[PDB]
Amino acid sequence: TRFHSFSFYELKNVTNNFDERPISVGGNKMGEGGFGVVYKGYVNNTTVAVKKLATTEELKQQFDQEIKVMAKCQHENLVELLGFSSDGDDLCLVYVYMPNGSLLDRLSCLDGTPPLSWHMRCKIAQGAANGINFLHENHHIHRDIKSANILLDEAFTAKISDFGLARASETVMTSRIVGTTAYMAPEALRGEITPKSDIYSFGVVLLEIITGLPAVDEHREPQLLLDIKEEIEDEEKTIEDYIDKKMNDADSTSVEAMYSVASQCLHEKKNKRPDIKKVQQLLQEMTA
Ligand SMILES: Cn1cc(NC(=O)c2cnn3ccc(N4CCNCC4)nc23)c(C(N)=O)n1
Repeated sequence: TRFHSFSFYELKNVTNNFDERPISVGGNKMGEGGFGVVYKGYVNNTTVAVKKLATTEELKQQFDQEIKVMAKCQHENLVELLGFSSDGDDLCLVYVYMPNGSLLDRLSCLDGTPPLSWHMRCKIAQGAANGINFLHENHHIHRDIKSANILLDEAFTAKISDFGLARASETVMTSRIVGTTAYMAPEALRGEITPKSDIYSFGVVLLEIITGLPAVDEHREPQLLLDIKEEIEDEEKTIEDYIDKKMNDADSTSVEAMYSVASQCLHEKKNKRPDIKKVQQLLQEMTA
């Protein structure tokens, strides 16, 4: 699969010269981080997301890795790359716009958006697991599974994004440790590169979905969301004490069933964790 070659100046024009202001005030910046900034634009009679990236040589390796992975990977639970740009000063990746933004923003109700229902959340959890399943089936390790890298389309379908740090398989080691600390598996923090780390990170995402709490909060106890698994196991608290209060359709059974999947995902011994196909099965059984 191949993609259109966009002109830098077409992208610069449709994104109002890559404006840093939010959409409400009258700007174009949508999200920042992800080794680049995502801006809003309207090209070829449609709304698009333009990622401007942004060591300069390692940044283009992340640009080339994302196109390589997208040429090879087309799925309904992955973001859709429409084209790219190299001719300008900066590097750009053009995607199909995901109107509902990131799961992180939707879980925090950024800008006053209504809280996601449990029904919506089960659908997102299932969809996200289908996207990771597709990557693992095609021998790709994401390396940065987190709620800020799961996007939501017009119908709240989960779309996995950011494949710049992706790795093939088709256990490796590296001196360049990359990812988001609060989501990373112990071995991933040590340099190991394995698809088992993606499962651990997906367990943190399932806890964010259940609780609505961010993976890391400086002004909180525990500051790291993954530590609640121990509070529940060493029966001081229970999962009901952590369920997101911003839901009226969350029954205890299905929540506990999602938590069970998260608990299994968050096993510290990488070999004890389930593979993605099992995570996928258990999430399907939860609804059904
Ligand atoms: C409403 N709306 C649409 C958005 N962003 C998008 O529609 C979007 C489309 N493809 N894609 C690929 C990656 C990406 N980001 C990677 C880094 N983490 C943030 C997401 N965002 C997008 C956003 C956003 N916050 O990026 N908000």
